[PDB]
Amino acid sequence: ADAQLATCYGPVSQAFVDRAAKIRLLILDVDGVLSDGLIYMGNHGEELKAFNVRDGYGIRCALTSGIEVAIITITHLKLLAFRDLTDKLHVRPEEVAYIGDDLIDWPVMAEVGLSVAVADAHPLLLPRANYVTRINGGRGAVREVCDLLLLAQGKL
Amino acid sequence: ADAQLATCYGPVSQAFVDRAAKIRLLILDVDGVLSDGLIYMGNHGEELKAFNVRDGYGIRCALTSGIEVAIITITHLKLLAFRDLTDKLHVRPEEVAYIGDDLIDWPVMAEVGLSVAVADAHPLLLPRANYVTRINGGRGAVREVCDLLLLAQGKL
Amino acid sequence: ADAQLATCYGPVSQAFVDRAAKIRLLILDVDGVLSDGLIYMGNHGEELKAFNVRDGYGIRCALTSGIEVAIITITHLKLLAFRDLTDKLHVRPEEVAYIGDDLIDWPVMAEVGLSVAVADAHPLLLPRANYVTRINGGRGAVREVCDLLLLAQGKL
Amino acid sequence: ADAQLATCYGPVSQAFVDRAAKIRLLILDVDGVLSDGLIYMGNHGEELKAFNVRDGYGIRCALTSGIEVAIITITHLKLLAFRDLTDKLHVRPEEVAYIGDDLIDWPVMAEVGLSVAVADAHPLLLPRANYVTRINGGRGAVREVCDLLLLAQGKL
Repeated sequence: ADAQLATCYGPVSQAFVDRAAKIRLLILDVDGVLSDGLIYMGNHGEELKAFNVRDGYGIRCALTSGIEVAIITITHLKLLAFRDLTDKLHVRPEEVAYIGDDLIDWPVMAEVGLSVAVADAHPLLLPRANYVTRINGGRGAVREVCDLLLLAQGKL
Repeated sequence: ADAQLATCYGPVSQAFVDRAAKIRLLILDVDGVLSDGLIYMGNHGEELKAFNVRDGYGIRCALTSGIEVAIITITHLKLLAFRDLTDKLHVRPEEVAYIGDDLIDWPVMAEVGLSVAVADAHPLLLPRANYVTRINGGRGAVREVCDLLLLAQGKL
Repeated sequence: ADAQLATCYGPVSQAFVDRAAKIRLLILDVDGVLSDGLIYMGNHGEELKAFNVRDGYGIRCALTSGIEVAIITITHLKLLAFRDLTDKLHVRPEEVAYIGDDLIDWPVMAEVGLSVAVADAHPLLLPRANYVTRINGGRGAVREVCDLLLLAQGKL
Repeated sequence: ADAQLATCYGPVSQAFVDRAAKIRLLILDVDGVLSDGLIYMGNHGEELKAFNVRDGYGIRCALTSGIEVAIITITHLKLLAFRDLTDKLHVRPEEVAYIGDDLIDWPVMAEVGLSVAVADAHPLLLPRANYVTRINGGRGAVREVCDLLLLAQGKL
């Protein structure tokens, strides 16, 4: 049924594997998923964010492996924004994965075939996602999902 | 009496719940509560701080839920500064919450209905606060309090 | 003899207390003691460091409590640099504390009455110091020492 | 045979010691080995990285101890880039050490006498390296290797 398949990130269920093997669009939040969740503001009007290098490679593998990559506000940049893309790309909801970190992402993660919460996501989001990563946001959590998707699709 | 009520952050006492259910003004330090406690100084005269994105949403929920938000030196920006606001807003001390991280905040946290110390606050502050968060400063500790206040007030 | 005295940072020996109660000059490295040990370099020629706000208050308490504060390269800014100050301030070596993080600090920490290694100092430095802090560098380790010195001197 | 030799970083095998005692060229990735793996991008076109101060000293010891230091894209700056240097420096592969953090480094770490993965390297890289550090990238992992190499060569 839905027992454990070993990965280098720890075991996953067959349910998760059957979910990830249908995925063709990966939707990613910025703050708390690709970034540490911090915005580095300065007195001189600066605003910085920190993104992880291992993530950008994970995104490139997925992109060249046939997984589109969208950054909810190169790749393609609430409830309705998700619907505009899936129609614009003609992708079915079962075929979408979503990585978020805040409770304000739940209405979209409720429609996607594979909802993902980063390890240090908002506590109220963790029981809702199909999968909770082992890596924190901005620390390679997106790479973790990217690797698991390619594994589930026999591409890695 | 004052037994445990489960939350997604861990249990809290009924005492804490009875405290948080009266709160209408949340007072927040900057350094070590909304920031990592670090100031990023550069050779070219820059000074930066890092604030957490999950916190800003927690502040917005509280603000739209009827909790004012003040940043001890949009929102409203020692012992006397606290008294000027509470008079200016006509709020009673029992109805104020305070999140700090340093021992130099104790005289104000001693007057408020709900004193809060962040998880990694100064060690000498932790035994004094009504509540110690589970999240570090600049990592979502303010969001933790914001969520607990809305829960205690039946707004979440 | 030299048994344990409880502090809010954990126990210390009477030896440490008898050491800290003679201290009138605290010497502090920058990198890895007041900073996270990181230098934030940018393409546009920037160089940044991150210092902790709880540390600056610890330094101010010590300064107003009668402990001078020197930053080995407001306060007063290898083996010989230490000797120039102690002569210039007429302070005796038994009366000096030193917080470092790297093995290149050992010849000076060998002469001071109270040698201190931060919790995440270079592994080869930890067995050498009179005291190892509980807080990492750039995370309040200097505040920890500052508080312990004032306690040992009955000023806190 | 290949039993444990105590170090201040924890035990290492004699195999590792026999490996490190032949090393004359240390090759280092940037992202995730000397840096936290983060790139700090700002709205105003900035890009920053954070390097560790304890690492730069480790590199200087190695350099003055007879270990060249190369930064795969002062020191000397995929599979073919490695081969160009080893020919240009007339160094034999058994005599090269490589510190990486991502699976895209494995073809080079497969040819070197001492392959090293940082503690928080990509999970798929850890079973491949001759050695896994105890320190994370950008936190002194390069210093750890630098110290172990000098120990293995009787220079420390």
